[PDB]
Amino acid sequence: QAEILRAYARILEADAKILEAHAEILKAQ
Amino acid sequence: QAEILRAYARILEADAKILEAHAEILKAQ
Amino acid sequence: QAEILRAYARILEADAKILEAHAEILKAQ
Amino acid sequence: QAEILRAYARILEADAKILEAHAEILKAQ
Amino acid sequence: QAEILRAYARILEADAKILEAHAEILKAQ
Amino acid sequence: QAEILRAYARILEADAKILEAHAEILKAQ
Amino acid sequence: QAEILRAYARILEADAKILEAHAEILKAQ
Amino acid sequence: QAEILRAYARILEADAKILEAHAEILKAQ
Amino acid sequence: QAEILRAYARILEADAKILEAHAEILKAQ
Amino acid sequence: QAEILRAYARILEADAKILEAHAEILKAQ
Amino acid sequence: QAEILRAYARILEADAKILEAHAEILKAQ
Amino acid sequence: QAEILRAYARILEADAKILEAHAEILKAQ
Amino acid sequence: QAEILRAYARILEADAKILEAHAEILKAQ
Amino acid sequence: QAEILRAYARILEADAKILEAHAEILKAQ
Amino acid sequence: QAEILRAYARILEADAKILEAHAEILKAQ
Amino acid sequence: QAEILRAYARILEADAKILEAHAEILKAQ
Amino acid sequence: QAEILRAYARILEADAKILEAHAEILKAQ
Amino acid sequence: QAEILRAYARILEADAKILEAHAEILKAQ
Amino acid sequence: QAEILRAYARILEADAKILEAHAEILKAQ
Amino acid sequence: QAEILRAYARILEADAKILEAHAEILKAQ
Amino acid sequence: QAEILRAYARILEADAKILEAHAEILKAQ
Amino acid sequence: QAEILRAYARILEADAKILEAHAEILKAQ
Amino acid sequence: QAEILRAYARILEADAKILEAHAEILKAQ
Amino acid sequence: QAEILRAYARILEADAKILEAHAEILKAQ
Amino acid sequence: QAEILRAYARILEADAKILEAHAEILKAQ
Amino acid sequence: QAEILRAYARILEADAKILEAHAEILKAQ
Amino acid sequence: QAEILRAYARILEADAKILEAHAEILKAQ
Amino acid sequence: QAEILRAYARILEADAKILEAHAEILKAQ
Amino acid sequence: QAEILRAYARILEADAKILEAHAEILKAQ
Amino acid sequence: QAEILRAYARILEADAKILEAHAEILKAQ
Amino acid sequence: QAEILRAYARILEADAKILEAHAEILKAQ
Amino acid sequence: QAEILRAYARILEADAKILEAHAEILKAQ
Amino acid sequence: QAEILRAYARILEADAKILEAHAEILKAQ
Amino acid sequence: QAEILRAYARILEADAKILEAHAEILKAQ
Amino acid sequence: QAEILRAYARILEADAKILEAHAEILKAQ
Amino acid sequence: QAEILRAYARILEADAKILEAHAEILKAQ
Amino acid sequence: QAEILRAYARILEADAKILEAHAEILKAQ
Amino acid sequence: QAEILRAYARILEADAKILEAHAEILKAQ
Amino acid sequence: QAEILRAYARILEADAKILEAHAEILKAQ
Amino acid sequence: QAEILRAYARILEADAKILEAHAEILKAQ
Repeated sequence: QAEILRAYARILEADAKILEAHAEILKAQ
Repeated sequence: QAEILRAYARILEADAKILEAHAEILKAQ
Repeated sequence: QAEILRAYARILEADAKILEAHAEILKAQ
Repeated sequence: QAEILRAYARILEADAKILEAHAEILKAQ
Repeated sequence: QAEILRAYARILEADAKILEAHAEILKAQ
Repeated sequence: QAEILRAYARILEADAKILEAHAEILKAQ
Repeated sequence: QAEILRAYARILEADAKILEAHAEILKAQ
Repeated sequence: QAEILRAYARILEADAKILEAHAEILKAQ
Repeated sequence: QAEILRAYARILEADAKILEAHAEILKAQ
Repeated sequence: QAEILRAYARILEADAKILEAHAEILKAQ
Repeated sequence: QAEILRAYARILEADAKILEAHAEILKAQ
Repeated sequence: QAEILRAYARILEADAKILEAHAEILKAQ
Repeated sequence: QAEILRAYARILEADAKILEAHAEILKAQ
Repeated sequence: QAEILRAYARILEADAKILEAHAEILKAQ
Repeated sequence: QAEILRAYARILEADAKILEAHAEILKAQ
Repeated sequence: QAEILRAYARILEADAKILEAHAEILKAQ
Repeated sequence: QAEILRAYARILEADAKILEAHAEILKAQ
Repeated sequence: QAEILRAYARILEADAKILEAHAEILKAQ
Repeated sequence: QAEILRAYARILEADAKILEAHAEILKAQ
Repeated sequence: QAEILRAYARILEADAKILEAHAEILKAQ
Repeated sequence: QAEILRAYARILEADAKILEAHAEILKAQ
Repeated sequence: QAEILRAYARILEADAKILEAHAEILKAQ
Repeated sequence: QAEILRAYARILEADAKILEAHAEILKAQ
Repeated sequence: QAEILRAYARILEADAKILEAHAEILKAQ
Repeated sequence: QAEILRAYARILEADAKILEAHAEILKAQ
Repeated sequence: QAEILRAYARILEADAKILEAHAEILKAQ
Repeated sequence: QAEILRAYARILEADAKILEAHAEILKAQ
Repeated sequence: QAEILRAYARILEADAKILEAHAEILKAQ
Repeated sequence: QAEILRAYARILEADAKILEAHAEILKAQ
Repeated sequence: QAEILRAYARILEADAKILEAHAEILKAQ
Repeated sequence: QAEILRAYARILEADAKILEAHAEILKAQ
Repeated sequence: QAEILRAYARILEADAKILEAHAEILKAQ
Repeated sequence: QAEILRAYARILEADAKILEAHAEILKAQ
Repeated sequence: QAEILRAYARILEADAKILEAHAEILKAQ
Repeated sequence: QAEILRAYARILEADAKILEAHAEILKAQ
Repeated sequence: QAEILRAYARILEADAKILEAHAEILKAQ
Repeated sequence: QAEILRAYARILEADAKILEAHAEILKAQ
Repeated sequence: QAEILRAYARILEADAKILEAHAEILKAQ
Repeated sequence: QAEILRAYARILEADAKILEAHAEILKAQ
Repeated sequence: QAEILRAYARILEADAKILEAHAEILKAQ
């Protein structure tokens, strides 16, 4: 496992912080 | 499990946070 | 279970959050 | 149960939120 | 592993810290 | 490794400290 | 190595202290 | 080396102590 | 060297002691 | 050297004491 | 008489906050 | 008499908020 | 009688804070 | 009776802090 | 009776501090 | 009765300090 | 019973100091 | 019983001093 | 039993002084 | 068993003095 | 001329803020 | 002439804000 | 004349802050 | 003249902070 | 005159600090 | 005058420090 | 007068340090 | 009267040093 | 009276030195 | 009277040195 | 493309926001 | 490009923000 | 560029920030 | 540049910070 | 430069810092 | 300079530190 | 200078230190 | 100077030390 | 001086040492 | 001085030593 399926959320949460910052590099570009 | 089926929500919640950010890179593109 | 049958709502609530965002990527596409 | 019959409302409420967004993806199709 | 898949969360965490800083150089450039 | 894959985080953390300082030189330039 | 890849952090940490001081000379310049 | 690559940190640390002092001479100049 | 490359630190440490004292003659000047 | 480059540190070590005391005679001047 | 009957308004105001909260539990039940 | 009659209006104003909430609880009855 | 009946308002205010929190638990349940 | 019934408000205030914390655990569960 | 019932608030206050901390462990789990 | 039930708060306070530290060990894990 | 249950707090206080240090060793690992 | 359990705190206090020092060897490693 | 378990604290106190020095030998290494 | 274990502390106390002196001659090396 | 008549606007703007508040005191009176 | 006529508009706009509030005081008269 | 009549605006602004607060004391009275 | 009428603004601003706090003493009363 | 009326602004300033604290004693009473 | 009325400000500030501390004793009571 | 009323400030400041410490004894009690 | 009331400040200052230490004995008790 | 009440300060100062040291025997106990 | 109470200050001054050293023989025990 | 035809919709969407604002400036012409 | 034609949307979007601001100046003029 | 045409968006964005600020000055003028 | 045209954005950014500050002076004027 | 045009930003930044500070003096005036 | 124009920023920076301090002297005035 | 214009910054820096000290005397006055 | 203008900084530096100490005689007054 | 104007700094430095001690004589008074 | 003005510093230096000694005998008085 129940944590094993729960652990991918912490993986996939970090995939947002790539992308929501990836707009910011275009924002003041 | 009742948590095992509940834990997929925490998976699927962050799946949205990809996509709403995935528009934001195309927003100020 | 009464919660077991209730728990699928928290699944299915987030199931919309893909799709209402999955148009927003198509919105400013 | 009286809540067991009441619990399906929370299921079927979110069943709409799929579909009313599922036309919004066809809006900017 | 359960930590092995959990360890990449610490890997990808700082990958955002590159990019949000990598806009800040473009900010006052 | 589990530490070997963990060790690159300490590497990649310091890559940010270049860049967030690399804006500060351009900040009061 | 595991230390060999770990040792570059101590190298790269000091690369910040060049640069964050390299703004301070331009600060009261 | 493992010390050979480690020893440059002690070299590069003192390079900061030039520059953070190099602001101080310009500070009360 | 491993000492030969290490020995320049003892040179470069005292190079700071010129400069941090070089502000002090300008301090109470 | 190895002492030859090390001996210059002892030369430059005293060069601070020329200067760090040079302020002191300017201090109560 | 002025504030004494005024005080029951603050009493009766909180009675409204029970009942909608006593209804809000019935909504997502 | 000006405020004494006016104070009951603040009393009866809260009496509405009971009853509509008392019927709002019948909506999700 | 001024504060004595005013005191139950502070009592009854926190009674609402139970129930909406007693509702929020069933929301993400 | 002024403070005696006032004290239960401080008792009942923390009961709300249980339940939303008893809710927040089920959120990221 | 004044402090005797006041003390349970100090008991029950820290009981909230368990549960949000009992939630934060599941967040980065 | 006054201090005897007061002391458990000091016991239960440190019980929270376990768990957030038990949480922080998973963060950099 | 006053100090006897008080002393366990001093025991349990140090148990927090283990774990954050047992976490800090994971941070720069 | 009072000091006999008090002494384990002094035992466990020094156990924290190992681990942060066991982390400090990792930092400049 | 009092001093006998107290004596290990004086043992374990000196165990910290190894390791922080065992780090300090790595710092100027 | 009183000083028999305390004597090792006097042994291990000087063991730290070796290592910092093993560090100090590495400092001005 | 141009600003002098604009100055009375900033006067007369705040002249309403009495009156719209001067009903609010009569509102919950 | 262009702004001078427009300046009275900013006057006469705020002349309404007296009066529409000046009936609101008659609302709870 | 420009600032002299402008100063009454700063006077009359705070005249409102009496009255909107003067209702708030009557609000929870 | 100009500062003298501005001085009462600093006076009359403080008259608000009496009164807006004067409700707060009735708020948790 | 100008400071003499400004002096009461410092006087009445702390008069609020009585009352907002004089509610905080009533807050957790 | 101007200091004499300023003197009560230093008096009346300390009256607050009684009361805001006078709540803290009742806070963790 | 001017010091005589100033002297009670030094009196009344110390009345706080009784009370803010008087909570701290009840804090870890 | 100037020093005679000033002398109690030196009296009352040390009254705090009892109590802030009086917590410290109960702190590690 | 000036020294006679001042003498108790030298009494009461050392009254603290009992108690702050009285924790120290409980500290490393 | 003036010295007679100062004499007890010298008495109680040494009473700390009994106790503050009493921990020291317990410290390295 | 299908996006190439979709992209001009984002172009022409902004073309509306020019003109209504370009006529909004004619409202306060 | 497809982004090249998308880029002018970000150009033309800011053109709207001029004109309403070029109108908002005309409003309070 | 594609960034070159994107670069004027950052130029033209700040051009709007002039004008609304160039309007806000005329508001409180 | 592309940075040359980007550089004027940093120039024109601070021009907005003049004018609202050039407005805020007229607000409390 | 490109720095020459960047340098005026550092000039014009502090020009904003005058005016808001030139406003704050008029606030508490 | 390029430093010559940078030098006035250090001049104009301290000009702001006058005025807020020139403001703070009116606050407690 | 270039130092000549830099030297006035050291002059004008101390001018700020007068005025806040010229305020702190007015604070506890 | 260039030193002649630098010398007045050392003059004016000590002028600050009067005034903050001039406040300290008022604080414990 | 150039020393003549520098010499008054040594005069004015000791002027501060009067006053802070002239405060310290008030503290334990 | 040039010594004539410098000699008063040696006069005024010992003048501080009177006053702190005038304070120190007041401390243990």
